[PDB]
Amino acid sequence: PLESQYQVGPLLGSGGFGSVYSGIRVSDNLPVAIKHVEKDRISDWGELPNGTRVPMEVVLLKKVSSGFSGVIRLLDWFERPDSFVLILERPEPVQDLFDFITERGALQEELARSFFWQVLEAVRHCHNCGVLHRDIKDENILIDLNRGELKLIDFGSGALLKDTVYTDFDGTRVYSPPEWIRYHRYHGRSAAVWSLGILLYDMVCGDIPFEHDEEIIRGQVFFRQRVSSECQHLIRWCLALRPSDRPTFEEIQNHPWMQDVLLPQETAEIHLH
Ligand SMILES: Nc1cc(-c2ccc(Cl)c(Cl)c2)[nH]n1
Repeated sequence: PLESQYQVGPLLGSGGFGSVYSGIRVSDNLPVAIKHVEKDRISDWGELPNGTRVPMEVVLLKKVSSGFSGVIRLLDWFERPDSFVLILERPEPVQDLFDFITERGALQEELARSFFWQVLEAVRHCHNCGVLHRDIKDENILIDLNRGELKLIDFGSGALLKDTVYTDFDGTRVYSPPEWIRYHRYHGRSAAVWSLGILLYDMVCGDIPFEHDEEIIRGQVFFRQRVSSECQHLIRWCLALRPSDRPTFEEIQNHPWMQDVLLPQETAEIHLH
């Protein structure tokens, strides 16, 4: 069973998502993260290609967990009487982007460009797999410090991607779009672009732009740090009040600020090593 298959290490973190432990797969010593989610705390349920009742998080992770290293991979899952247990890949050494920005302050634009580009590629992978993350933020991004590779985590607030309106949201409010705040309605892709604007501002300024609902609704972006005109333009574009005024992923990646991105290994060599 699960208890013999894995060696439990220390608790890495806990919160709205549940409890995550460091671990080692006993067969090949592979580093893993063991996430526990109480059944009574799971509101969104779904079903696998076969039809088993599992948390939506398990459905979404299976849909995105293949080849590409931009999303944390689900290695296995187990059902207990009162909880679900998820075995996830664990990079080592690792640091989440929130901790990284807290320690190092506002990121140099070359570093933010590399990081932002990788988040965009990861989000595009999710969308191509029919998955909407809904909680893109610094806390949900892991940095593989040796490889300079970023990984999206916590699909616990996610949903299957659709072209119709979403009327439910349980992600982070300060990353949520004005249409959600005002009307309790949003479309997946344009809401994801808004959160990407919040994230980019956070990378280059060292803090999020808006705290209150009134600020989100006004959508007036003030720069507290020195940020290039091209970067400011891209941020203000992702943060357009009207969802239809926001750039598509293609338009973000073709933006003049996004040109000449460093490869992840070059990024680790210059900024992380
Ligand atoms: N899909 C996921 C992935 C994680 C996760 C959180 C924290 C760590 Cl240190 C790791 Cl390795 C993974 N939580 N939920």
